[PDB]
Amino acid sequence: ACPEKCRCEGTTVDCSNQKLNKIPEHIPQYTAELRLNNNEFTVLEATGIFKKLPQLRKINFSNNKITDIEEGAFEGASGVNEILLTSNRLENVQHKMFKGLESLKTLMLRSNRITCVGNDSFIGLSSVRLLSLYDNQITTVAPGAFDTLHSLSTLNLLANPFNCNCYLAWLGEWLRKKRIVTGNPRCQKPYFLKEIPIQDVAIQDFTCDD
Ligand SMILES: *[C@@H]1O[C@H](CO)[C@@H](O)[C@H](O)[C@H]1NC(C)=O
Repeated sequence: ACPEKCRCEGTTVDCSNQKLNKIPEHIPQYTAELRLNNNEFTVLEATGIFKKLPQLRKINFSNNKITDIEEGAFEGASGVNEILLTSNRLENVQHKMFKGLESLKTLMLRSNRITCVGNDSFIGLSSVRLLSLYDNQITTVAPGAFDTLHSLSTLNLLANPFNCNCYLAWLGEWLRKKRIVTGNPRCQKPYFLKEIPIQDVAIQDFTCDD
């Protein structure tokens, strides 16, 4: 039976535009797509309702105002292929956020507020083949931040204020060596390299200034 604020058409449970804080009460066991987008979520809490939703393959959190995800917001979600977090307020990532997503193939993180990627912001997501970081606020990327992601084929870096200082030298190399679609991200600082693709800059000009 359909949860109160939602709409249940086939195997999709739609809980769009409902001014919602918390995931609705009795999500039917059969469900395959849970839509939570366009609500007002602030923080995703540890839930374990995903433990008994073995059919769920997609979850939509687009267009909320999520600042944090607690470890185990996704406990037992071994089935899901894609979670959409596009348009939210995440300020960074930690693998802890995604404990439980054993099969995740798609992670949309587009249009959040992530200021940097960590040497293990994405540890353990060995199955994702598309990760979008488009339109965030990323300044650098620690070395090997991506080495973990063995399945990765499309990584959208575009629309971030990359600082091409000595700290981002390595990303240049990585980009030109890993045959992986990125869109061709461009340097935003320092002034003399603005709007030049990262991968293009000579090893000599990455020079964080003393
Ligand atoms: C990145 O390298 C390892 C691998 O995850 C990690 O333990 C370490 O904290 C990171 N390096 C530094 C210097 O923070």
